[PDB]
Amino acid sequence: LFPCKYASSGCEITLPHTEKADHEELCEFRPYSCPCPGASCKWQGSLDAVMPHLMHQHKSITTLQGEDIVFLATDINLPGAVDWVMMQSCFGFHFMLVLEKQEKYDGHQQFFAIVQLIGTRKQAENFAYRLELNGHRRRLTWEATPRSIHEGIATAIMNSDCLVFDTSIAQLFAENGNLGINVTISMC
Amino acid sequence: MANSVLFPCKYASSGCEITLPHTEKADHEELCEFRPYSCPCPGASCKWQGSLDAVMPHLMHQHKSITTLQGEDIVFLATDINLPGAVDWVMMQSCFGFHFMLVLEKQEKYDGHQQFFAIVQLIGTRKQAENFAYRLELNGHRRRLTWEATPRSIHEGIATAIMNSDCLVFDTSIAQLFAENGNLGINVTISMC
Ligand SMILES: [Cl-]
Ligand SMILES: [Cl-]
Ligand SMILES: [Cl-]
Ligand SMILES: [Zn+2]
Ligand SMILES: [Zn+2]
Ligand SMILES: [Zn+2]
Ligand SMILES: [Zn+2]
Repeated sequence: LFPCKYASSGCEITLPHTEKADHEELCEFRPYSCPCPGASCKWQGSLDAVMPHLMHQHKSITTLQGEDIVFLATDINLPGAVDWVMMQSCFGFHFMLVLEKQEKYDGHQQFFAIVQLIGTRKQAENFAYRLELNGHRRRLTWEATPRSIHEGIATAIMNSDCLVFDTSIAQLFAENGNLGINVTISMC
Repeated sequence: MANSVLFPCKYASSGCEITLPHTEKADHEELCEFRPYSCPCPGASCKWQGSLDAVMPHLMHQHKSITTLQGEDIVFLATDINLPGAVDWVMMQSCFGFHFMLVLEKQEKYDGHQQFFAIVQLIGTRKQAENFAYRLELNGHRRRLTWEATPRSIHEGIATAIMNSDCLVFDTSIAQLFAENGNLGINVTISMC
């Protein structure tokens, strides 16, 4: 038996080595980290402190209001490890929209697009999101339940549990070097 | 009397004996029965060549392990997607008076990275293919991944589109989330457009 990493935050669970990694990802006593990806903010705090932190320390992150929006990522053929981030406001919540370009597999630059709720895991379960890329007679769609920012996105990226494509695919969908991602959030 | 210069059909070497004035050339050729087509089954094993109409018979007689499902909206189950031997899954779909070949391929296109590629091609011409769309959908616990495009024609083939990632492309990790007991169901819907 081993204690959870977040024991010092008030977590009581002791588990064997094999059950430890799964619990801590989903543990409630996990700190809410600055949800903006991926370097180099090291801020942590409570859920109610997240939106003010973004507003005070990440002023260039824009918000669009609506359930049905276009997240237009500019200059997607910019080389290397890039992030695009915006927030979407609907249903009384803010959602973090992230497009990340990273060399997850060696020699293969890929894009990962994912939505997170600024709120709890329990709250996140009432939502669904759709990410849709549109091209000339082409459409690529991903639909899932948004991750709570509590969980982060590193695990979903590693598991490809989000929309995954690459620079090859992106060319079908890009217009003037930009990528329009249709993001629809709905309740279930 | 000087008659005007005649042109042999571009499929003369395949047998076509008709010669024609230049204006009739394109109109005959894109209708000519002697046009050769390679075997559309992936990939390099079969060396058969023949007419468009000889294709589906070739697949029925020489590629008996390929199943044909009937209907515009089907499920293709790719079994044992995790087996190390497993490379290709092929199925035919019959609807709208045509036959469409669904191909799933597992490969390391980038070294060290195993990916699945899925695509549809029409047993027919590009012109015929351009009146269709196809949708591939993977379904899991609160997850859905969808790709929609115009079917490839068999003359163009699918190898080039796969190389370009102009098809459904996904990882072995996410394949697992969509798989049940080692099998991956792909919903395929063909539509007119
Ligand atoms: Cl809709
Ligand atoms: Cl799950
Ligand atoms: Cl439908
Ligand atoms: Zn814990
Ligand atoms: Zn921050
Ligand atoms: Zn001819
Ligand atoms: Zn053959």
